[PDB]
Amino acid sequence: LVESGGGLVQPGGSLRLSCAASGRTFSSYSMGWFRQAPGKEREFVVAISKGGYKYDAVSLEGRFTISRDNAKNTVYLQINSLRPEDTAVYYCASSRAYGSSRLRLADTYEYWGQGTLVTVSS
Repeated sequence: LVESGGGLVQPGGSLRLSCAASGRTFSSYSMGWFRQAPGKEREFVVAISKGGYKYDAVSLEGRFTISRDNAKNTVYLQINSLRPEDTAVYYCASSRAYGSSRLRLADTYEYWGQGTLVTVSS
């Protein structure tokens, strides 16, 4: 898995990240985004099931949405209304698990990318 799109962005703007997977088995995985902000433990961000259904983090205020394009082996994270506290390394992960509350847990996932840094600053 390879995440892309990180950079320096102004508060209030939006940013789209993507993650591309190798191989032929992309459609067989649910995909989840997590982040590691400086000085914090890993946080679940948002996930998408094999069928395309969104699973939101229990406290991230709806600002993070997700889509997948199976023909391109790619999943997308859209962050709206960026805040300084969104500064973090963002990771995407794959799991064979079906859509359920387990998609909000890191241990459910089998493969992880190397991450992409998002910095939000005025």
